[PDB]
Amino acid sequence: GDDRELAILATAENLLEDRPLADISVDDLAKGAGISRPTFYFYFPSKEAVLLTLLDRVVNQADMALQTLAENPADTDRENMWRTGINVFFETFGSHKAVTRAGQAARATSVEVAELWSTFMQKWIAYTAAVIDAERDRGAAPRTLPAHELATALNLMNERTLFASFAGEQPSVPEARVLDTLVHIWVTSIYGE
Amino acid sequence: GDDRELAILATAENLLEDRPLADISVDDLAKGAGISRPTFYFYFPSKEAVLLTLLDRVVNQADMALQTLAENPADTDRENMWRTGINVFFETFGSHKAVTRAGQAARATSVEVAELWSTFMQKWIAYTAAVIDAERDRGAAPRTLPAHELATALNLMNERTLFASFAGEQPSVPEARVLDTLVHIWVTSIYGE
Ligand SMILES: O=C(NCC1CCN(c2ncccn2)CC1)N1CCCC1
Ligand SMILES: O=C(NCC1CCN(c2ncccn2)CC1)N1CCCC1
Ligand SMILES: O=C(NCC1CCN(c2ncccn2)CC1)N1CCCC1
Ligand SMILES: O=C(NCC1CCN(c2ncccn2)CC1)N1CCCC1
Repeated sequence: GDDRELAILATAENLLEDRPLADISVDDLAKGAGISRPTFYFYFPSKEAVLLTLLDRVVNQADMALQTLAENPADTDRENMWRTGINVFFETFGSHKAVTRAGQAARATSVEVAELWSTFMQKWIAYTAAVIDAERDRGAAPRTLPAHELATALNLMNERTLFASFAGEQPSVPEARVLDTLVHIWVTSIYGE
Repeated sequence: GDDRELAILATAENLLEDRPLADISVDDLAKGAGISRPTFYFYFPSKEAVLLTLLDRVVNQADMALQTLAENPADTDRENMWRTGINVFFETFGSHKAVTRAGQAARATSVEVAELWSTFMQKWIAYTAAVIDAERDRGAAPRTLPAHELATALNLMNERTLFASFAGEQPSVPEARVLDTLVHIWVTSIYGE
């Protein structure tokens, strides 16, 4: 039941390693899932809905992880606390690079994908800003830029820079160096006078 | 001569204010330029080549401006020196937002557009890194991250954050606040211990 649904999702993620969604047909997905074409259409309306489900699954995994961390602070210094959050993305999206690439390709023209991403970004930006504001209130960080603006730019930086790293874009920070690079810019800009 | 070429480019930029390149036909461009379809094909091979030319023109304008600044340093403090460079983008791409939007949409699937962007980003990243290295050598900045990695992340941040601002994306830093936001993150991360 969910078995055929899971098989379809698995096939799509496997195929997305090799080519883009426009070179993948519903028939390829059904065939990889061991089902016929009209059976496919009972679980999904289109190959784009399959991508949307993969993306929704990845983004919810990252969001649940961050929600765990937020409830269970590490006992370590500030620099390590920001690193542990950024590492959620580095690990979760970094474990699903083909899905990430296809999501980015899609939101060029898909309103559902853009909106899904936006909702989550708003949430994590707000959380980031709430932390920065808490740090200023406790006297740990200086009141420099408006926290929400700062949190928007640092979150967008991470989106773009992790994407380029995972893609191996030229230019890009090597994947082995991207987390230390991001952490340095977050700590200096949040705590720096 | 260049007159009909200039008219075609002008028509394409005007139309790109209203819809994407996929809703624009060669016939629309010719008609707006006052020429026939086969006459269009004498100046350009396709509507995509017209976009590529607009993009090449915008990116060369920004690059020539930065080359002017690099040759003619302002007499002001460090913070203002970085602001003057970032402002080149804010002004040049910000004066051509529809072309910028269409360029971003395109590089989702166009190798020529991706490569053109990449070449220039490499150049400005290298320049940024050379400055950071000069600042460390003169004892004005601390030796923290490798300069080239730092310069890659800060340049990618600007690309993504200015794009979102100019687009009015949700989330995005308002256009009136984006330059001060970027400058703060560049100065703290370059000069911050
Ligand atoms: O790296 C990021 N964001 C990092 C932030 C860091 C702070 N934060 C968080 N920290 C501790 C617990 C829960 N949340 C929210 C996530 N992004 C890449 C794709 C878009 C966002
Ligand atoms: O590039 C990004 N984020 C932006 C894209 C947006 C499209 N898309 C997506 N995914 C889930 C839900 C909705 N949209 C894949 C992510 N990252 C690189 C690694 C960290 C996140
Ligand atoms: O805002 C940026 N980059 C800013 C840098 C700042 C330093 N710099 C420069 N400074 C003084 C003179 C010449 N060059 C090179 C450009 N970007 C947005 C799109 C991609 C790059
Ligand atoms: O988003 C960006 N940059 C990236 C895109 C890349 C596609 N594209 C482009 N343009 C010229 C030459 C090649 N590609 C338009 C720019 N910016 C926002 C304002 C500052 C630059």
